[PDB]
Amino acid sequence: AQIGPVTDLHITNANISPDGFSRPAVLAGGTFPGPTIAGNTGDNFQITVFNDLTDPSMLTDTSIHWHGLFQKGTNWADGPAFVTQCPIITGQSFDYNFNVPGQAGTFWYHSHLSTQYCDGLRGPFVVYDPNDPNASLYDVDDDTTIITLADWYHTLAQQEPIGAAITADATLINGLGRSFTNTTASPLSVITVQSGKRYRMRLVSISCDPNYLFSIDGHDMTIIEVDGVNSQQLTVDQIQIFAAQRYSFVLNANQPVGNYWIRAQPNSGGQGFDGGINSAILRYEGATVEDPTTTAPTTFSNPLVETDLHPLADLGVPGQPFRGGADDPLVLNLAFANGRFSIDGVSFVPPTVPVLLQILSGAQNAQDLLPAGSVISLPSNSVIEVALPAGAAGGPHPFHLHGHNFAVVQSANNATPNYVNPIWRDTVSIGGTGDNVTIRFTTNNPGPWFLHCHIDWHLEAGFAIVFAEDIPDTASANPVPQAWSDLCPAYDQAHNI
Ligand SMILES: *[C@@H]1O[C@H](CO)[C@@H](O[C@@H]2O[C@H](CO)[C@@H](O)[C@H](O)[C@H]2NC(C)=O)[C@H](O)[C@H]1NC(C)=O
Ligand SMILES: *[C@@H]1O[C@H](CO)[C@@H](O[C@@H]2O[C@H](CO)[C@@H](O)[C@H](O)[C@H]2NC(C)=O)[C@H](O)[C@H]1NC(C)=O
Ligand SMILES: [Cu+2]
Ligand SMILES: [Cu+2]
Ligand SMILES: [Cu+2]
Repeated sequence: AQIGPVTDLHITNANISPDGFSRPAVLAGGTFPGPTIAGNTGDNFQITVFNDLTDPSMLTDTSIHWHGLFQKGTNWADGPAFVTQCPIITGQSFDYNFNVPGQAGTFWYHSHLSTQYCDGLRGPFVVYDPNDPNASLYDVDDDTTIITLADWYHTLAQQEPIGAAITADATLINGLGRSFTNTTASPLSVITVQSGKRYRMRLVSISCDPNYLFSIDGHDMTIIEVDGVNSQQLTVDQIQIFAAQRYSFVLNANQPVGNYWIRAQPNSGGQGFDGGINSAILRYEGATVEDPTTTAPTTFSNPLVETDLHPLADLGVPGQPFRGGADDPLVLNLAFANGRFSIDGVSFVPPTVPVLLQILSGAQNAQDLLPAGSVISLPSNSVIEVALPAGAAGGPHPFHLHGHNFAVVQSANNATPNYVNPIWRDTVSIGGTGDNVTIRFTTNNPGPWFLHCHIDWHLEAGFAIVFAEDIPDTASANPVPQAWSDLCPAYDQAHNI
């Protein structure tokens, strides 16, 4: 069952063995991934999060972010620790009470404290559209058509040794998959379809790090949604999906009744499909219960290329059609050295007082805000351009902006900008050396919004800044509930801060 839009959600520790290897985890709703939280566009979500964590090896504090939901007027509910709140302490609960006007699509939720989401606190979040303009393109769209892609580690996130390379031990598709080393024939996920029907597959990367090359043997995939934004139909046979991105695609169950491999190849960790790693099964009703015998092609015919995507609606691009053609044109210097990332020379280290609380307490310029150099003000009602030139180690980096989606005026691996009809999305690969991936948006959402790489290990190592959007109107725009005001006193008392 899906839960929500009004629900409790308990965060617990438990052992799980999604690839046959038992380890403790941090779970929402007792499962990995967590249960789907769902409602309809415009609904009031009230997710009362109960922190029941007791194992300090994965942190007993928590905070949850609702990835891709704009939180307009509810910045306090956004979830990034020390940006919009202090964490919830164990034995306490907190109602994330917000609305989703003007949004409908495929989202997800995850811990936003340290690297805790890697330890298991991740799940889908779907906002259905009763009047979806794409409704006639498919027959089935429900919990059985959500496909999550996850990296899974045998080493606990807090226990990843300083100075050694971090790679995953298994790819999990819908929570199941096989380990790259010491592979055992643990159960694979099965996605079931009926011959002749069409499915809205909601593909969600809940990755802490790798991107995946996703395909389904014998089938192609017609993209209709990108990170919550309806797209024109784009047929592809492979999707490279970066951490935190989402696509909806129509799967036409138009192949012979049978079994077909579902493939998700990460860019790090195990390469290939030996022993059934990196795999799940598409099974038609009436097929024999056995593994597929299909193969991938050597070369895919129609891979997704980001510049091929275009919005379904006439979204355009704000500003003027040239580089720097914005009210506030920015170019960030994104770098890595000696174990830490930096943005414009500053590595992000979370502050003691959340940025939002600093603003509400009267700190009203961004030079006043801690961490020094990590908070950049944005003016209200303005076109913002942010160029994100790649080159920093550990790429390709998927950058994500809270509080907003954005026009992708320039994509990876293509030097040509598009000021006419690029896709809008919320998480974008900044590509490879020499690229100049560039985003644009308008500032109509007062509050401090995190901008960061969504490889969680890189966020932890400092690859982030905060955009303090319309500082002057932040307090009036975002009235805070008493329970939010109680978070930092409770946290600081528990931790002797
Ligand atoms: C990415 O595009 C930005 C503009 O969006 C470029 O920024 C210019 O950089 C030069 C120095 O390299 C400055 O003189 C200009 O003032 C900047 N803004 C302009 C012209 O609008 C940036 O160089 C590009 N980066 C890469 C690596 O291609
Ligand atoms: C590189 O990106 C550019 C800009 O998005 C792409 O150019 C567009 O190509 C389409 C399809 O032929 C044309 O309708 C548009 O007029 C082009 N726009 C611009 C601004 O040139 C281009 O196709 C991409 N390159 C590749 C190889 O996909
Ligand atoms: Cu987010
Ligand atoms: Cu990164
Ligand atoms: Cu985030």
